[PDB]
Amino acid sequence: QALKKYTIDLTERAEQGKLDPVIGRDEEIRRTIQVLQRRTKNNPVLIGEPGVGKTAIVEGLAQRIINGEVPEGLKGRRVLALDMGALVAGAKYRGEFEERLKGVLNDLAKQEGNVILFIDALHTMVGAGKADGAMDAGNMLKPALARGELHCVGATTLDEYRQYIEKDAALERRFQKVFVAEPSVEDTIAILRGLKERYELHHHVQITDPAIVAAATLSHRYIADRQLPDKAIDLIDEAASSIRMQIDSKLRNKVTDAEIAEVLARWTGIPVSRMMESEREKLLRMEQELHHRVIGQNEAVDAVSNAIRRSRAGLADPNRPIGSFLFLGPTGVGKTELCKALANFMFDSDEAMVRIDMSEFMEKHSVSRLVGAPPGYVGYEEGGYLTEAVRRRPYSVILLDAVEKAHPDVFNILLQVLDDGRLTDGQGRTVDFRNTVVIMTSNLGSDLIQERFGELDYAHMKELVLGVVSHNFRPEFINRIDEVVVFHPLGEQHIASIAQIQLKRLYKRLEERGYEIHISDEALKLLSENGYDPVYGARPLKRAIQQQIENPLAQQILSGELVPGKVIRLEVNEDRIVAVQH
Amino acid sequence: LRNKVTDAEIAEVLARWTGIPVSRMMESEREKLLRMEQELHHRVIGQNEAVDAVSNAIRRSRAGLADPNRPIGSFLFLGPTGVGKTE
Ligand SMILES: Nc1ncnc2c1ncn2[C@@H]1O[C@H](COP(=O)(O)OP(=O)(O)OP(O)(O)=S)[C@@H](O)[C@H]1O
Ligand SMILES: Nc1ncnc2c1ncn2[C@@H]1O[C@H](COP(=O)(O)OP(=O)(O)OP(O)(O)=S)[C@@H](O)[C@H]1O
Ligand SMILES: Nc1ncnc2c1ncn2[C@@H]1O[C@H](COP(=O)(O)OP(=O)(O)O)[C@@H](O)[C@H]1O
Repeated sequence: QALKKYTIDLTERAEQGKLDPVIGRDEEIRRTIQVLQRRTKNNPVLIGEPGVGKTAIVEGLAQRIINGEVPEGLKGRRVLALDMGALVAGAKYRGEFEERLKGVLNDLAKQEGNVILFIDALHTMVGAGKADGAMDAGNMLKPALARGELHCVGATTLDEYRQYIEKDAALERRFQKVFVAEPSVEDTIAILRGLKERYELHHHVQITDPAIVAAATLSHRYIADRQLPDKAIDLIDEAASSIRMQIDSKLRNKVTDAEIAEVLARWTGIPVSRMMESEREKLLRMEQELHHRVIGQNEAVDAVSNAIRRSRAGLADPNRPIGSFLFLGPTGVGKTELCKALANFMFDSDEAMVRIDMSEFMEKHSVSRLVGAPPGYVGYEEGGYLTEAVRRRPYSVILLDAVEKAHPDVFNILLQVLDDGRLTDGQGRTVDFRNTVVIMTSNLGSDLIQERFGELDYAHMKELVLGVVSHNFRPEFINRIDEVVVFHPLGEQHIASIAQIQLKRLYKRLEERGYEIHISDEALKLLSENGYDPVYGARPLKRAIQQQIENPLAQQILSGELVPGKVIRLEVNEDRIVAVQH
Repeated sequence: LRNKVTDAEIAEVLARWTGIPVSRMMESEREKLLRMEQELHHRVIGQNEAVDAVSNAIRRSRAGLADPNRPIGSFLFLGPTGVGKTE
């Protein structure tokens, strides 16, 4: 009949057992039954945020009907998953949709109060038969709803509920709101323990139950895209397919929690991966790798090494971010170099990061540049720069440079940030900063540091510059810092080592060009004499390397003088540096 | 345990309807509620003033003596930086 054409019996499928076991949801199914045994407006609607198991509530109710675990008034009923695409499709003629829907309604009256109706996507039922001068499904179902003589069950997302049903109050009051919350962690672990049998029967592999509880735990903590139980189910399924292809292509036979971590790190790259000996010996050689690019300035290397080790070691403060820092020193001591060193350690690249230089924000209102603009105003549909740049890749490094340049009340934003890792952009959603490192640099007591780094300890220098910082900032803000570090002007040996590093990357780029070039150490001594001052550090070394290398060497390369394969000693002139061809 | 419909039944349905706790006090909830001053001091130690104050506020809610035109808690916490206001 017409019920055969447009409806699908879920209860016959659960009678075949071809539906999923549904475990839990007891108050939700009980209130759904309480609404379904009424006199007027029998119709519960499963308002719940997208992917918390709303279809599975009705499927589990169908299974409880088949098992006979319902009250006596529901024993022997039929749940029919109504189809909207079956009804819209065949009707470009006038009245043909209304013909079908009225025939369905007369069949449902004919079934004598035995058919439970399930309508997935109730928001699809709203704009259903919207042809020019045509009733939708609302204008035809709406009689039989509030006489109680239809046993509809809605299932809709809450954002679809606002736009598509709360806009139409008449059909909005015909139903009964059933909030279906995202489950907490422990109950989701229980549900996943229920569903282990299905995936074991599907992929013929086994699952570690610690991997299950780790998938639920890490999914609730780190992934902010989807919602429970959906994200954890997808973790388990994708791990199962990965193990199946590891076996079948070319080891193991189960699904460990390390496989869960590999799935999560493949999905984003938050380094939940366990400390393998390459990674763990890398992490124990933290300061050694930081002094592969940054000579000197030991104490901040120590502090950030400590913070990243406490992050990776499973001792993360789960609400504050990784490290809430503050760098302080005179101009040109490689503060940005240390930040690029962290980026290169973490991501194998300097500019795989976000640097936002706060000298651009010397006015107040650029707060709205990084957090966005409210509803109504100009740049609403774009988001703040900082929030979006986190919202793509949350495991990153957020760098603020020249923090003395901006207005003091930009730093209520970072009060939020360093309190909880939370930030709310102009559209009004939270952005998790629990995988970020915040570094702020200034040159506050640079006169005081250049004056008194000699003949003083590190500690009371930090004390005195902290007093200067309290003269600068707010007591709220500097409480949020994990650790304030102090930089110092470098000796000439540090600048000679930096010149060695610049010669290393120069010879790297000239082997890329294809030239075997060496240097006299006297030329290194002359370059150390040239770009040196205690007041400015190595940016004079930058310009000295720039001029006295990049001008004559590249001038003689383009002069046809430098032949590849020749030994090229960068020896000295009387006042300059000369290359040879030997 | 019942055969009729009472007003506490309506309170149970209305609490399952919106969220607001209008159901009459089961003894686990009420005995948890009396210790509210004690129960806050397992995460906020010290600052007895607003702990007792807010416990008084939520007791004014659940007992039923709230102002039915004004919200329950209308507080202004004031304290130095890091003494557990947010906590
Ligand atoms: N209590 C539960 N017991 C067993 N499986 C569950 C339970 N809750 C959710 N699931 C599973 O979670 C997965 C997704 O739930 P679904 O109901 O299919 O998604 P959904 O509720 O339709 O969400 P939308 O609205 O389609 S985005 C399915 O594989 C369900 O089997
Ligand atoms: N009485 C307390 N009991 C327990 N933890 C406390 C207490 N007072 C402060 N804390 C700690 O305070 C930290 C956060 O305090 P907050 O309330 O955020 O600071 P605050 O009270 O908001 O002050 P400001 O000006 O906003 S920084 C948490 O990490 C708690 O551990
Ligand atoms: N320890 C160091 N290691 C490597 N390069 C350095 C170091 N100190 C200074 N430099 C050079 O000096 C410059 C200092 O950069 P930056 O940290 O931006 O200076 P500032 O201290 O003003 O922030 C860098 O561009 C870099 O080339």
